[PDB]
Amino acid sequence: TETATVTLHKYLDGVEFTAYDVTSEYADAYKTATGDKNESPADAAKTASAAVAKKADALQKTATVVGKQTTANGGLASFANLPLRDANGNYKAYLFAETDAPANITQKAEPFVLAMPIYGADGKTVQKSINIYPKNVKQSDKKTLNDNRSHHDFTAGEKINYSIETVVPWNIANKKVYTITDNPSKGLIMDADTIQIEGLASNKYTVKKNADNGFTITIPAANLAAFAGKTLKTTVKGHLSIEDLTLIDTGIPNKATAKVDNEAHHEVKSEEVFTGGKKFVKVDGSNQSKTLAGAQFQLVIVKNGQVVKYAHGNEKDGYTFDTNNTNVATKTTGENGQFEFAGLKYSESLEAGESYAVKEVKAPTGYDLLKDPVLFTVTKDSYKTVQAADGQKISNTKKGGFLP
Repeated sequence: TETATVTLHKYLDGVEFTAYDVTSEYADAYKTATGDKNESPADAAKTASAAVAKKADALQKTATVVGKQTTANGGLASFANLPLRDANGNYKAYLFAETDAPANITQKAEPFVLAMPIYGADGKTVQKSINIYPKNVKQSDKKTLNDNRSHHDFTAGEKINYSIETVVPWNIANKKVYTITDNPSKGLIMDADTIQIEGLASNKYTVKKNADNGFTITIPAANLAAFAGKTLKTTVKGHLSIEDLTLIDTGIPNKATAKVDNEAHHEVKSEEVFTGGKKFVKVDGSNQSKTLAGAQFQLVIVKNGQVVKYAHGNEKDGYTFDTNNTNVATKTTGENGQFEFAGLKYSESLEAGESYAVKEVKAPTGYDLLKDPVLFTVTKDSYKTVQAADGQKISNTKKGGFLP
């Protein structure tokens, strides 16, 4: 019989709020918050109220609804006679969430948790009627690169992880179609096969690949009933494929646009990814102005001064690495001495103690075959700034003449 009234003030009539019962979840968050401590801390209420608030979306689907009220009379939604206690004298906690609004409303209230009891200004008298002022937040579309590094560099062929987040309006039911159009900048190929959408089975949308190597997701508006006024979470992979060498050491963002019927949302883009390279010149070690033709260099990995891996493929098709010493990515120098490997991730992103190197496997006529591989370093901007003639010199020792 001991109850409290709880009034939410939105700021705007016509906004629905739902009250859910999160007593056990609150309790568990609060037992966590306290631990083996002799008294619960003063701020354990706050800590547990936030921990449960984080799980609002999942709990909206599991937790028992206890009230539902729509704001009227100056933005007031009043939840009356909310019990302070359960049948066994444990104190109730309540999750409040905005669950419907007018179409035009751009700002949604944040879900917040209220555990009973609340005390007045004194800290001693139980409040029998509580007034809450929920904070609003602007939802917005976002595409994000998922890579927990300060440097966003990849070898060609390597998987890149992306997330796409796009808001579903409150009136999604009064709509025909919802489209997510992924447009990757030149160099990045999106892997439509890897698309997943959280809480939305594949039998509820379709996926076409488009000519820019991106894709378009088409979702009938009727299939997104449960996402009204929420954000859709789309994960998808991509990878680099370079058909144009001026893209080496440029930042390549992924991009996506959301559209409800005809009317598009703003475009949004991720952070930029890079691939790298190195340019070389084969020269007489005694006369470096002489470039040498007919050198064959294969791309390897070394650690502890020994060949651990060989490369396979190229900046378009992608590189694999492995202990197989056949069909190795190989280059041949012309008269100008020049060759290059590009589409490689930075040397700093290799595994501990590894380095790239070029092992010679055919020597220019009349020069010695290098006995050991030749280490090199890739970094941001190490391909693009270096003119081919200004490449990393590799020094060959001429074979001498004969005499008795």
